[PDB]
Amino acid sequence: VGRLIYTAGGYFRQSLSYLEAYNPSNGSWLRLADLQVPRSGLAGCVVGGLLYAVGGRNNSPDGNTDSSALDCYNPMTNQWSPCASMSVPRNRIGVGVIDGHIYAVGGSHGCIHHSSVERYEPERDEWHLVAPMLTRRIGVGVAVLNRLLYAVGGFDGTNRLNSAECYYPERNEWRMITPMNTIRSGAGVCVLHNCIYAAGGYDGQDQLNSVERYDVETETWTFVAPMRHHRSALGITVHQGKIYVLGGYDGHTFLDSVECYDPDSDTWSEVTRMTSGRSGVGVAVTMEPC
Ligand SMILES: O=C(O)C[C@H](c1ccc2c(c1)OCCO2)c1ccc2ccc(OCC(=O)NC3CCCCCC3)cc2c1
Repeated sequence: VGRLIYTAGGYFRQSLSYLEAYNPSNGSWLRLADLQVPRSGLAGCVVGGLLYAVGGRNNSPDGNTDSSALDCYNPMTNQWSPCASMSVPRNRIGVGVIDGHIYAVGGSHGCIHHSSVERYEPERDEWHLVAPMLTRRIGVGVAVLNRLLYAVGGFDGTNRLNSAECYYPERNEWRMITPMNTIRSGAGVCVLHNCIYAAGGYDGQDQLNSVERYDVETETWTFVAPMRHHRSALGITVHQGKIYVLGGYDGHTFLDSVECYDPDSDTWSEVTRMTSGRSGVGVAVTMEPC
């Protein structure tokens, strides 16, 4: 009990410093301590009850700087602290957590599209590089299932991608998995039960509302119910057995809508609205603040 969905950063006209937290139990939203540096295209994750904001870019009227930052937020103090920075800036990054360690995957730095991957150790406040992916990927979706790390879709600098790959930590090795049915850049990617879900994204032409899921046992991607809204660069997380998607860009608007997927009924329902429309947010779940 007492866990909240946190949304950090994002983009609307410019990159944003907002930290806001939604309580699915009573519908409430809390505005919390701003990020020190506004960022979009960042990823959020949680280790040991601390919320981490990783990478992104600060888009401002007076410049656009890609971020190597790792900042950590303590709900007990409502304060952000700087952690050790990554080896390179990573805009439109994907992250995943295995066994208390944060993996930062891919992302862009200027015109460079990274294949490189690095691993953070909270107990040592240190980053170290691991094996790079087989494909350069920005706007990549990353999730962890059964202590394996998945990198799904993205953009390699020339083509948007339906391909996907799996990292095996004990061999420090990446291998291709079955590609998705759909090209998706900027999808929301998460894990629910034994499947990796890829929701929305941009296929090169239109923002998508389709959702597909990868069953690790069958190695197949299957479509599930589509979302109510087309969305790319959306926030995504899982909480009490349901997927929550937040925000994104639908082609026309920066969405404020939050939708919830129930796998048992295979339905999406609109559950709340963010305080303002935005895309490119980092999302993660941890205990209530204060
Ligand atoms: O396919 C690609 O080249 C990359 C892909 C993308 C680029 C251009 C697009 C697009 C999607 O579909 C909307 C119209 O053209 C992408 C993927 C992930 C992102 C994550 C965060 C993120 O954070 C800043 C952000 O939200 N930017 C927003 C305005 C500019 C468009 C990008 C989105 C809205 C941005 C991401 C962008």
